[PDB]
Amino acid sequence: SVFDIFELTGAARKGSGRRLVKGPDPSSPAFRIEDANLIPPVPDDKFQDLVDAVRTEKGFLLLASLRQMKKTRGTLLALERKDHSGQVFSVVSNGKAGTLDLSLTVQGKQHVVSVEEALLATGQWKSITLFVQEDRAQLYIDCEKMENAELDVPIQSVFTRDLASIARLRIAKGGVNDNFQGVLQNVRFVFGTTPEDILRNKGC
Amino acid sequence: SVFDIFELTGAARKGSGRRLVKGPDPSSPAFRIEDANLIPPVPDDKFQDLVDAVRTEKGFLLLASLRQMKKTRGTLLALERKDHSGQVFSVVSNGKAGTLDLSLTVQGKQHVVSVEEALLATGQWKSITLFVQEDRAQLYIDCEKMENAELDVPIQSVFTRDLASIARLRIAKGGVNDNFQGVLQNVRFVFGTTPEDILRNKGC
Repeated sequence: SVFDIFELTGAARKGSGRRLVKGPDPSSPAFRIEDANLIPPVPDDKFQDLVDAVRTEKGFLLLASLRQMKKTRGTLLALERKDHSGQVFSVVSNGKAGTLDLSLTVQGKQHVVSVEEALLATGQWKSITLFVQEDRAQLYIDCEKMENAELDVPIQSVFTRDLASIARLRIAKGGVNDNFQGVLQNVRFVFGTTPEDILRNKGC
Repeated sequence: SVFDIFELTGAARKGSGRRLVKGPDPSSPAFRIEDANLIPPVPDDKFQDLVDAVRTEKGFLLLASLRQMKKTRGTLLALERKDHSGQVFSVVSNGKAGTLDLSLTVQGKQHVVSVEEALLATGQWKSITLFVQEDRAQLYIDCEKMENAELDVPIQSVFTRDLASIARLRIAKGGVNDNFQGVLQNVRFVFGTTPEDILRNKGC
């Protein structure tokens, strides 16, 4: 029902890619990224559960609290091929374009869509609620007007049955100079819940 | 019933005397001390509650997980006079003597007792359970033989009705070069519970 990515990676391990810091959630640890390459990937079996949940729902709700350096491109999370030939999926807070970029690669074909009006790199804590279902993307920043975008392919087409055997979930690690610069907290995949239910318990 | 000192001080505040790190308790934050002087004292009202609990019980059970530099003297916690003329109470892991020193000052008269056979400064995580009642002190390190010591005065005689108005609870801050050097976690005063109940749920 709820997959906190940092928890899964076991992210809290002494000084391996990040510094444990303060977050807007007094009850959870926040990580200031230092070397995303060192933050361990989500374990295969623990990733396999996410895959199935996504496949059951034909989508997911992703929540995240972030504090990102201005005008930078930071990968929130990505699915990288075990062979290292690239990524099959990624979510990037693009501070250069003022967007949240969603990339999906379906056997060679990579498709990228930008959710416009998404300034998440304003050096302060921001919280996002991204709802994805089939080929539809809905984004809510804090308590603001929702932004929408269409995927050229259904999200589940990326989350194949065997995905965990050929790819792994990484957090804060990008492709071309896209590692996340800043602080991340409660990056979680929530299932069996629509976006309204969530914003309903943030001042709105 | 339970007073976690770091929580009370609001100890978790961005980089004010300590670095948030890993502890043997996966569910709680551990603090590596950097400048105890900057770790805020326990708020008066929140301290007033501790005082009354101690006064009701005529003692307390103190628990603590610590990782202390070898052969150093580190104050785990202390009650310092608001006027700055000294301490009225202190608990010191004395790595030089291999003891846990308990100091109590009752109007000028300072009394110090050492709980012998207490090597807590062996550079590794150690956990302590100190039970104090009236003038009796009992210490249990991890799951080891208990050590005992007698106080020249009842513990409640230090915890007067008005103590919170003339003194404040500090953590990791000592008197004569006694700041704690290392990492501290779950330093808590537990009430309405005897020591056995505690060790009963650590492998012993």
